[PDB]
Amino acid sequence: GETSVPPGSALVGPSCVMDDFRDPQRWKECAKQGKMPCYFDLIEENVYLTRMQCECTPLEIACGEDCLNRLLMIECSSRCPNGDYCSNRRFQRKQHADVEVILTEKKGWGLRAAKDLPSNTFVLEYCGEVLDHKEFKARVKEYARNKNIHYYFMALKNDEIIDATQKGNCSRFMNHSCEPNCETQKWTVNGQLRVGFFTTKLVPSGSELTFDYQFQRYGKEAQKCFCGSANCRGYLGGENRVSIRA
Ligand SMILES: CC(C)C[NH2+][C@@H](CC[C@@H]([NH3+])C(=O)O)C[C@H]1O[C@@H](n2cnc3c(N)ncnc32)[C@H](O)[C@@H]1O
Ligand SMILES: [Zn+2]
Ligand SMILES: [Zn+2]
Ligand SMILES: [Zn+2]
Repeated sequence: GETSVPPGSALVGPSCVMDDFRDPQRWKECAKQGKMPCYFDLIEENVYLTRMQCECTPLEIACGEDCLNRLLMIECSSRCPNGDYCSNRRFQRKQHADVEVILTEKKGWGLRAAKDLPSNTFVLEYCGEVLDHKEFKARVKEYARNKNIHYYFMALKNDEIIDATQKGNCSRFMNHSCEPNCETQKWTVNGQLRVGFFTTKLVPSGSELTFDYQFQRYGKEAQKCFCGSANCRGYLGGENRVSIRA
C-alpha cells in the first residue's frame, strides 16, 4: 500500500537508556521486557583472580600524535607536562566514545557509534576477569557444557585471558565482522597492559562498531557469520592464520 510519514509516537513505559547499565534494578526490569540485554556485573577496571615521561611542550592537542608515550602505546601519568589537559590518559579517565547498545537481527546485542568517530578513536576498554591458563581451561569447559551462545574471551598476553562473560562493560557486546571498523590495541597504563577497542576508519554516527574476533576466528569450531560484509568469509571459526608449510 501507499506509505506515509508515521505519526509521532511516545512510549508509555519509559525507555531504557545507557545510564541504566549503572542502575541494576532498572536494568533487570528492562531485561525481563527484552529492552536490555541479560544482566552482568558492570566493572570499572579488570579484576585479577590469581617512569615514562614524554617531551611534549605544555600547551591544538595536548600530547597529540607526536607524543613519545602515545607513539609507544604508553599512557601518560599525572606528572605529564600537560597536567590535567593531557589527551593521552584515555583509559585512566575512561574517556570512552559515545556508544549505544543495539539489538541486531541475527547476532544478539551489539554496539553502535552515537557520533561520527574519527579513525583511531578510543571506543571502550575491554574489561573483564583476567584468567590464568588453568582458570581459562576450566571456564572453556564450563561454558561449553552450559551451551553458551556467545563468547567473551580475549587474550591480553600469552598467559592472561580476559573473560567478560560474568563481569565487564558494554564492550562485551562488540560483534565480529569480516570487514571490521575497529581493532584492539594493547596499551601500558601505570605499567599494566590493558586492551581497548579503537576505530580503524571514520565510523559515521549510527554505524555498528565491529572487530575481527580473533579468539573465535582461529578456534577449532565454526559458526555461520552474519556480518553481511561484501567479502564475508561465510563462517566464523575453523580458520588458521597464513602459513607456508613443510
Ligand atoms: C570479545 C567480545 C567483544 C565478543 N563479543 C560477543 C558479542 C555478543 C553479543 N552479540 C551479545 O548478544 O551478547 C561475540 C559473540 O557474538 C556473536 N557474534 C558476533 N559477531 C557475530 C557474527 N558476525 N556472526 C555470528 N555471531 C556473531 C557470537 O556468538 C560471538 O561469540
Ligand atoms: Zn606527551
Ligand atoms: Zn601527556
Ligand atoms: Zn562475515
